[PDB]
Formats: sequence, C-alpha cells, structure tokens
Amino acid sequence: MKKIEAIIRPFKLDEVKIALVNAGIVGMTVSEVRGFGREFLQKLKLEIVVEDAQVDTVIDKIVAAARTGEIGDGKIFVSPVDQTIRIRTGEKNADA
Amino acid sequence: MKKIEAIIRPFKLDEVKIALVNAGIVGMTVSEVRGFGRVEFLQKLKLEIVVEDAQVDTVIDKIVAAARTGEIGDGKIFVSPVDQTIRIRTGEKNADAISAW
Amino acid sequence: MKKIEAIIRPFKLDEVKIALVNAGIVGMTVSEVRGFGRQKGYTVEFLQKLKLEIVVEDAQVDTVIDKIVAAARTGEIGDGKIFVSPVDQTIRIRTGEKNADAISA
Ligand SMILES: Nc1ncnc2c1ncn2[C@@H]1O[C@H](COP(=O)(O)OP(=O)(O)O)[C@@H](O)[C@H]1O
Ligand SMILES: Nc1ncnc2c1ncn2[C@@H]1O[C@H](COP(=O)(O)OP(=O)(O)O)[C@@H](O)[C@H]1O
Ligand SMILES: Nc1ncnc2c1ncn2[C@@H]1O[C@H](COP(=O)(O)OP(=O)(O)O)[C@@H](O)[C@H]1O
Repeated sequence: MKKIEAIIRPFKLDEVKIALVNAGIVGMTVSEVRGFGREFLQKLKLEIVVEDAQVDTVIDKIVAAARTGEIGDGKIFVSPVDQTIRIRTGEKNADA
Repeated sequence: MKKIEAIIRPFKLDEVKIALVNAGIVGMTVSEVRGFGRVEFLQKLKLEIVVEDAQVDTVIDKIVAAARTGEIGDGKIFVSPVDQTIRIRTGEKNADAISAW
Repeated sequence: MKKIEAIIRPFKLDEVKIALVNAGIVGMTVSEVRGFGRQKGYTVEFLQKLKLEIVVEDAQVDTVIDKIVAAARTGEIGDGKIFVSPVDQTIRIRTGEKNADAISA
C-alpha cells in the first residue's frame, strides 16, 4: 500500500488523469495548491493510493503525461500507507 | 503517532466532527479536494487527524460510523505513519502536541 | 527522505518563508486549509490556516523544524502544528531524477 503524490501543472490534469484511468487506477484526489518557485504558481496536487507493484508504473505514466518542455513541471513523492478502509462497507486493505 | 486522512462527503463534516469531540479528539485539519472513485470529479472534504496508535481504530470506527450513508461515494480513510509531531506554540511533542487538558 | 508538514497561521507564511530562504531551501508547496482546535472566534467554526509541505533529507529535518518553529510561533493559541512523515521516493518530472537529485540544486 503506497501513496503516490504528484504535484503537476493545472492544465495537464486531464491528460494525466485519463492515463491513470487507463492504468487501472480506481481513484485519486486532486487539490489546488501554490508552489515555489523557479512568487507562488498555481498548481495541482494529485493523491493516488495504489498497490506496491504499480507504483513505478503509475509514476512512469504521470511523468510521461506531465512533461512539457520548460522548468516547473512538478514533483512526485511516494509515501507509505499503513491502512486503507472503505466507509460505506468497512472493508480493509486490498478490498478498499 | 499515526495520521488519519479521511476523504468524505462535504455535508458530513459536522457530524464527523461531533463524533471526534465525543471520541475525545481535540483538533483536526480540513481541506477542500475533488475526488473520483467507484469531468468525473466530485467536491469532497479531506480531514487530517493525527492521533496515537492506540486511538487509531476507535477513531476510524467513529469516523466510518458518522460519515457512512450506505451509498456509493462515501469516501475512504488512509492511515499513514508520522515520525514526529510537535506543537509550535509550546514545543510539546507526541501525545502532548495533539491533546490539551 | 522526510516530509515536513507545517500547518501555520497565514500571515506567518512570508516570515517562515524567509527563514527557509536563509536555510537553503530551494522550493516548497503551500496549500490553504481550514483547521479545528482550541482557538475559535454563532462562533467561528474552522479557521483559515496555511499548510506547508517540504521534502528534505533526514539530516536537514530538525534544523528546518527548528527554523519553522522559530518563525511561526507567537506564544498564543492557534500557532499550528508540525508533522514529519517518511517519504520513500522523490521524483522530478522534467528529467526523471530520483532522491536527493530531484529536490536539491
Ligand atoms: N485510490 C484512491 N486514492 C485516493 N483517494 C481515493 C482513491 N479512491 C477513491 N478515493 C476517494 O474516494 C472518493 C470516492 O470513494 P468511492 O471509491 O466511491 O468509495 P465507495 O467504493 O465506498 O463508494 C473519491 O472522491 C476520492 O476522493
Ligand atoms: N521541498 C519541496 N517540497 C515539495 N515540493 C517542492 C519542493 N521544492 C520544489 N517543489 C515543487 O516544485 C515546483 C517548482 O519547482 P521549483 O522549486 O520552483 O524549481 P524547479 O522547477 O527548478 O524544480 C513547485 O511548485 C514546488 O511545489
Ligand atoms: N489532530 C490534528 N491534526 C491536524 N491538524 C491539527 C490537529 N490538531 C490541531 N491542528 C491544527 O492546529 C490548528 C489550531 O489548533 P490549536 O489547538 O489552536 O493549536 P495550538 O494549541 O498549537 O495553538 C488548527 O488550524 C489545525 O489545523
């Protein structure tokens, strides 16, 4: 259980997002943030919780989607997730 | 220390909050996000509550109890490790930093 | 790699930022959040707060924390919190750099 967090350029969202649904990723959460700096630029923060096996793959897509041509495209941080539970049912881990 | 991140339906916020206060949770942090889970993005709330390991499950059980509706889209909860938690005002650490009597 | 997350008072941003610029921090990401604690202000529900996310090497963690605390503290209720969480990987989109290469200049 890993959390991939990709801060990217706003307009790239759609492009990236579509790729992710084609990767078999069920869900993600997008927030709007400001980034610094090269003073603060409008950027999107993508949070996707996936299985350990898919991390690199997902990453490889995100970067592929988020690349442009100039400095400031974004960053990607992978963090551990200890537990994931679904609210409607109460399922845990892989079921969620 | 553990970090509970609950993506829930917006209107449920208040209810959840009450549960947490009745759970003895003093504080939390809420941000606005858009989510999709089975264009397709829905307005949802993100609650961030840092608790003690021992308190994790109970808190979860409360959150789920409050944020549940029974319909698809209720949201999810992720527990992640936090290596340090410090209160800025005092300099307190761990349980002291997120509890106040 | 470690992720320092500092939820602070809005107006303190600049100030903390200055510390970080003096700390040798190249970049950071700030989001706007609502918070709940002891401080309030019907009566104020959730209060406007800033969320800072900085990914650094473990060695730089304490120093940065000590800087942030030095800058964002007031002595009154509502100053905020700081949580450090582990980060297993950090990647730059442009090149594909990993770890220390992706967040340092
Ligand atoms: N893999 C994921 N990573 C992060 N957030 C997710 C993920 N999957 C779903 N979510 C969040 O959950 C919400 C929808 O939950 P959903 O999957 O519909 O729950 P359920 O299956 O119980 O209906 C979305 O708005 C999204 O914010
Ligand atoms: N320490 C950090 N933690 C999280 N995000 C960062 C950090 N440093 C830079 N970033 C992200 O990188 C984006 C822009 O990169 P910047 O640091 O301005 O120069 P460069 O594009 O050369 O990396 C910013 O939006 C910011 O959110
Ligand atoms: N468990 C928690 N998780 C996340 N953020 C918290 C938590 N407890 C408090 N906070 C943050 O602290 C702010 C106010 O809390 P408060 O009790 O005034 O802290 P302090 O006692 O350090 O002044 C809120 O805006 C909230 O974002």
